[PDB]
Amino acid sequence: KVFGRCELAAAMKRHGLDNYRGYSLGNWVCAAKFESNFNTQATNRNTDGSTDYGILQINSRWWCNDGRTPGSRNLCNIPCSALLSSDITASVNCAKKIVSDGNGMNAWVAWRNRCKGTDVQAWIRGCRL
Ligand SMILES: [Cl-]
Ligand SMILES: [Cl-]
Ligand SMILES: [Cl-]
Ligand SMILES: [Cl-]
Ligand SMILES: [Cl-]
Ligand SMILES: [Cl-]
Ligand SMILES: [Cl-]
Ligand code: NA
Repeated sequence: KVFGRCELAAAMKRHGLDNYRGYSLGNWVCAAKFESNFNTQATNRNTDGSTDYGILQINSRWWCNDGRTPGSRNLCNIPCSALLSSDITASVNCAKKIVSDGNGMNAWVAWRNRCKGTDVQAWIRGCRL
């Protein structure tokens, strides 16, 4: 599924991400935009052989099981394929564990490089939330 901006903002708020660990909804929408372009089916292989999955590009090195990331963990206790669903519940639940892990949203390098410090409220501007 390819979400629209306000459609995703609404779904993220529906699943309790708005202001989770103090990160406003615009931070989450901006991270999704630059990680996946709002596409739930996005996959991208890393140089080290891990893969990032879904709307928030969650990495198999730590967070989900894809059966092909030797030495990796599965701290969200989910198959990485669950992170590609039209329903974002699994991605949200796992993202809540990642952003609690100690470095907040810096875990998402695209958030650190493209969203952090910016006018992230623009991402929810106009949305009926
Ligand atoms: Cl957009
Ligand atoms: Cl915001
Ligand atoms: Cl594996
Ligand atoms: Cl594990
Ligand atoms: Cl699995
Ligand atoms: Cl959803
Ligand atoms: Cl923080
Ligand atoms: Na893994």
